[PDB]
Amino acid sequence: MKGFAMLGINKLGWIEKERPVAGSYDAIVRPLAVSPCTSDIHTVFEGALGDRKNMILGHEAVGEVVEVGSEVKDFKPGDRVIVPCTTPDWRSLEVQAGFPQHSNGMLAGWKFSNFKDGVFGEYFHVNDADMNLAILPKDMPLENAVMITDMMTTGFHGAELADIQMGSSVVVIGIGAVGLMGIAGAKLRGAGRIIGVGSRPICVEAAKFYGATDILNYKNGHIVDQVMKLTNGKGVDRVIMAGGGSETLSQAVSMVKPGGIISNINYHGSGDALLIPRVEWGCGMAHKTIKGGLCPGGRLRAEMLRDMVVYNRVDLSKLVTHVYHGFDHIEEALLLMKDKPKDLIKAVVIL
Amino acid sequence: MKGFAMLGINKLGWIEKERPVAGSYDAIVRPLAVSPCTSDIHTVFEGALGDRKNMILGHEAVGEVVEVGSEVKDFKPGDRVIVPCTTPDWRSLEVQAGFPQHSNGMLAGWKFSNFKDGVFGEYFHVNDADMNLAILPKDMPLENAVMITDMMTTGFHGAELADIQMGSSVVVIGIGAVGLMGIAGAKLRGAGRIIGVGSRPICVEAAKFYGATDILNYKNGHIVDQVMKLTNGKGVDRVIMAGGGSETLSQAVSMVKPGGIISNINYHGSGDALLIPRVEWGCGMAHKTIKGGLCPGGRLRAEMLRDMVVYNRVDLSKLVTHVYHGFDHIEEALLLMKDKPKDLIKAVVIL
Amino acid sequence: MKGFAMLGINKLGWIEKERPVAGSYDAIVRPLAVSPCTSDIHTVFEGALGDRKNMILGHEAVGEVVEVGSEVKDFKPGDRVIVPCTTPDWRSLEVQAGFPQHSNGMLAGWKFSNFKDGVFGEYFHVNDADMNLAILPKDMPLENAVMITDMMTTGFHGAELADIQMGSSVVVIGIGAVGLMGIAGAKLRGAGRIIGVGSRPICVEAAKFYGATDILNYKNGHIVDQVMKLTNGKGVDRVIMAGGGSETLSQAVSMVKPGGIISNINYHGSGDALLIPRVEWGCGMAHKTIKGGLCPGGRLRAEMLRDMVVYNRVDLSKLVTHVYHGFDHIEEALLLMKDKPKDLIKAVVIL
Amino acid sequence: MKGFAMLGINKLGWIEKERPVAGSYDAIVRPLAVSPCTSDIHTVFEGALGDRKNMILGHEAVGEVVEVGSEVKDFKPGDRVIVPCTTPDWRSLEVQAGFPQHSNGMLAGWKFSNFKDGVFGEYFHVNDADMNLAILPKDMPLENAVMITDMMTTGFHGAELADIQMGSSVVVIGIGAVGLMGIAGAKLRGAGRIIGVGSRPICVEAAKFYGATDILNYKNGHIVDQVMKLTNGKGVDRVIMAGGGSETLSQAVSMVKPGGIISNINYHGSGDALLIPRVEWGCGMAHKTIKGGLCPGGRLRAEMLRDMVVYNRVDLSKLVTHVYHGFDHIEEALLLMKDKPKDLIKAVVIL
Ligand SMILES: [Zn+2]
Ligand SMILES: [Zn+2]
Ligand SMILES: [Zn+2]
Ligand SMILES: [Zn+2]
Repeated sequence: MKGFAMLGINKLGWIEKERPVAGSYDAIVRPLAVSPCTSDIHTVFEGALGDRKNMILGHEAVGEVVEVGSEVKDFKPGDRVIVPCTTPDWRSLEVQAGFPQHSNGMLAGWKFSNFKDGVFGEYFHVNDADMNLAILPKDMPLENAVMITDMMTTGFHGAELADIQMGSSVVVIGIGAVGLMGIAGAKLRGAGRIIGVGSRPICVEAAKFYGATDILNYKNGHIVDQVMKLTNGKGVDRVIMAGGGSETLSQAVSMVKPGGIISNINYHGSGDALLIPRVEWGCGMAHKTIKGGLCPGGRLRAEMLRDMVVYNRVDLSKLVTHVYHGFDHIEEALLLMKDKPKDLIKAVVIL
Repeated sequence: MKGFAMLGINKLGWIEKERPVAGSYDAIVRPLAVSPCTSDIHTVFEGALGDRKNMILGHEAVGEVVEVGSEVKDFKPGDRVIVPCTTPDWRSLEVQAGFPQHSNGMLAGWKFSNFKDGVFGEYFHVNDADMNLAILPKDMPLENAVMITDMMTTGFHGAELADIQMGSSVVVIGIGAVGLMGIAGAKLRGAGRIIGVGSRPICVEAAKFYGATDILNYKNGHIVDQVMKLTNGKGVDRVIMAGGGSETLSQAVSMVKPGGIISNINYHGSGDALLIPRVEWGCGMAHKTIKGGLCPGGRLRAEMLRDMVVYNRVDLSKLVTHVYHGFDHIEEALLLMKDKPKDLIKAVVIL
Repeated sequence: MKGFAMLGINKLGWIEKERPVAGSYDAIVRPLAVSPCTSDIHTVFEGALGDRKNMILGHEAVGEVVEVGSEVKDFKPGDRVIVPCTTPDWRSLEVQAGFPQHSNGMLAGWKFSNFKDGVFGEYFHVNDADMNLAILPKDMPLENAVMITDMMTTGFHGAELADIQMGSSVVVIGIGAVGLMGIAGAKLRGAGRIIGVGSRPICVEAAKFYGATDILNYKNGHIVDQVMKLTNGKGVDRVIMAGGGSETLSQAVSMVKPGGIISNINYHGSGDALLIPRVEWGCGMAHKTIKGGLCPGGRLRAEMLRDMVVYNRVDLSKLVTHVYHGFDHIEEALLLMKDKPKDLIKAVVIL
Repeated sequence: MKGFAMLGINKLGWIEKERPVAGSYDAIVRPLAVSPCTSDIHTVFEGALGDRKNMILGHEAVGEVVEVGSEVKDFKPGDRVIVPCTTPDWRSLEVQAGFPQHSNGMLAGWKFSNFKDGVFGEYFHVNDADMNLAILPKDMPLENAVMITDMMTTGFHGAELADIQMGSSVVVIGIGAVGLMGIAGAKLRGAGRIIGVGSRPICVEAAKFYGATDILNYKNGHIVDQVMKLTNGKGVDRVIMAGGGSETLSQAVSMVKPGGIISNINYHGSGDALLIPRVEWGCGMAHKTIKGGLCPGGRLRAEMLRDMVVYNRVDLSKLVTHVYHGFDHIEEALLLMKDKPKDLIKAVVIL
């Protein structure tokens, strides 16, 4: 089979690989729709995942089951499925401790284009079909469903880790796809005021559509000062770090109130470390909790988010700015995420 | 001054009383708009909290500060305020334990028409003004603001105790004002499917307006069976008990899944046993947690809920089906809550 | 093979059943030491979970692995292991929801002598060995290790569900083995005052040994009245329901403070008699949370508990008052639990 | 009156200063026993205090009430009391938000020698006596009681913030007084293995007395490596940072397992900021939660910890290595905390 892989650091291209085979509990799936992610860019041009050879990229996809192992019981060839980017090995001690995302290792739950060929191929492998797949609703637009696989679950997890209270004020730093879902998730957790930080026009409009009551640009001064002016020197209850460099941590700590919570859902791929401003962090005693984690995956997570979409709790269509038709457009779409044109949020390739 | 009070069990009437005076940290407020509650009915006609003599009723109001003690710093005569129904004594060990609703005693945080003269008077007393009042926004309709003082805070608390997860299925038993806010709150906590139980046309319409995806009527069969039918025998993740008799506890336990949560915000009492069905409760080992608590109050809660309204997180105008004017309408409006006509949700009397 | 089973309600006796067969991921284990439980009694003589036929009893055992399936990697023949009484199917949505105890059904995580042949046989079956077994320390007495399988995990779970705070006062209703572990558990969570309820001398000295600061005997007045006198009418922060009839729920509600938590780990007999007292429960608004659940199981739990014992965090030897040898004595031991002598806590049968 | 104050950065000495007077809700207390703290050192020599002039030092004390305001009801002249180092203003929004430690400002709950004259004076002031004092048991040694004021509440808070589970492995970095209580607290939260990091012989013995199952010294290799060796490459569930510099944060992140929790109770008074290692932190998605907070204060906290001591849950005497008699020894005891002789843990001055 043919697949769009990473020939090597800073190098991409199509390669020829043998079709993956399913174990007794797995499934081989063919993509119906896929979407490039900021991670595919990190992994290649930033070596976020060290070096890799002939590895098929991509981890956001909806598709059709074409083959299932003999022990698979809830899925059969022909089924249309939503594939969460995170597909944990459910039989590990990390799962027993309540952290499937790190089953068998840190971030190990995230297999596609991590240490397992991704979805940008004619076919791809899904471990434990019954535990990691969800049926795609009959009338659901492919472009929308693809947003569930990573954008929705990650953004929403940002709001969950933030332990938002009804009426809490929230600042979302970064208004790209993930940050936009962080805003929507924050609203669906009862957030009162929601301040989105970003400037890309199409993103600013989407941020407001999802719930942002205020928008701040870095170009108008220090974000912390801006936030303080909007909150009359009180600061905000919660901060969700969805984009930017390591400097956003320092900003989150400075604008968040003592006893507040900072939730990171941004994948930091550059630099040796992130810095916590001592004074603003109350010298480590201001109860400004710092959290951060990979989006939950698996069947239950996918079905629950899917149902939120079916019940119109969120309109995912506003995330899709570009739609291509044809496997041949994968390279074009991915390169779109690399150059980051100003009118882009997410791109979906419909085979 | 005059005040509409509970002369005794099953006895109402206007009485003459001495105008309360403000202590160093208190405020005397004159009502601008009030609303009768089912709690007033339970307390009077059912004596759900013991006997009372000459106690002015009502605990839902918006008003004008007419006097403050010498130590009050954030409120002054002339300010328009939202008065939360729960006004705790913030200097108590229960507060240090994290339960303001019970400062100095069970339910003692809720004073108005409990053990303190209520708001159905020319003037009423508010303890610790700086900690228990919130400013009324200039453009906010008085009827809507009154819904914050109890309905919104209680309904949302029901959704808070329920510890709802993104996509959780929820059943709200009782779709009166409290249940309606329970529904709205459930949606604002990320609920996917929301099943409302009730039949009054006006309430059914409001339930769907707030987020109900399904409506069930007792006349179509046992509620538990219906819920099992809608869910293909799987039950629901959460249940919020907002209205109905004590038997709804049994229904909640029977329809909720193991590991699920039942949240009570229904002021029980009456004269019917609160029974937990043993088999359905897993003999006490099915992790079906049961919670239930008086709504949070105080300035912070009022300001946070108020801000949600300002940011259009919820439209409270749908709760008000009747608006009257003048003190000489408090009685009629209260009797309306007793007769419970099919066309009533909440009534507000604007003075 | 031979096995002591429940022929049917009120009927017990040795029978010749089929020998369990190990699937690719299971293990066949031969018991080295077992212990009868009150649960066996409820199940047989009370049909608390439903009638059964020729079901081998017992769910508390330590044993030797004699056979493992072809896919088992961490255990092999010859290994001595601690078998937790709760062995969940780890590949289920309940597990994905965070409740292994109810994998594939309410209480379905607890298989042995629930709907699967128990440990009172020449050999027994353990589903998914790699996920449900733990190595037995070389120097750990068999009698002590058997206490980890259910008594320790259940008692500690009551303490966990109780959400005890540093200094919290706690009442443990019932000082049988489960309550004793509830007491030890409470101390190990930071409890200050710990009031144990019971009268058997042997249990009384064990309770104090585990941390009880006060012991209440029924013959000195009703338990609620005693606790209220000991606490000057203030009640206690937490209540763990370990033993007794269904009236203990009401007693727990009556002595727990507003905002308190009731933790049930008592497998309840029959009826529904789980009545909640309206007034003491603040009409459902006193924030008196009621929790209750089946003990956690699986490999991780058994290893974590095992390590607590190895590090002397709790001395399990005080739970064993009777030790017998040989399969023959399984019947004698079990009947001992039915008669509930005053000198018994737990009995262990070493094969 | 006389008081041992800070005459200026890196300057100490006795001074004459006005004796405080009690507000209507305050009390004036005369010290019975006091103890110098590492904070007194940072404040005077590290200037993390933002510098001050003629400020009386000390915040750890037990004493006698000699005067109360007209509105004080639960404490009267002659009462012996435990004074928590943290004495918040209980009437504030931060308290309503659940964070007394920061009422009216970040760390504002800590008043003594922060922005209010400390306890090293003939008399000192306590705001809101009824909410901020606890009665000192008649038979409790003054030296032990003083350890409750900060060491115990802080160390225990580290264990509380760590949200420890029964059997969790815990590493405590720093075995000075605070870390010693972090170890005791961890044990009292059900920790299995507890690894203490320190080298001072007197502290190492104390560490083992309170529950340390292992002791690691920096002089034997990278602490993370040493921990991995003990844990066979799996790391630990929890880490409590109780001593050392900002490098402990990096070590904490590296040794804790994904999904683990890092609890900081160490006052960081040097450096521009603390650094989080990007890779070890899973690029911000390893669910390695970071917490850090000032110890709780107030009457409830003090009574609850006090009762734990009364019920022998922890023996505080092992923290007191030096005992002096006489006000004139405060300077000597304080300098002891500066020079840090090897046989020191905590010094108490009994007036
Ligand atoms: Zn992605
Ligand atoms: Zn009301
Ligand atoms: Zn048992
Ligand atoms: Zn100190």
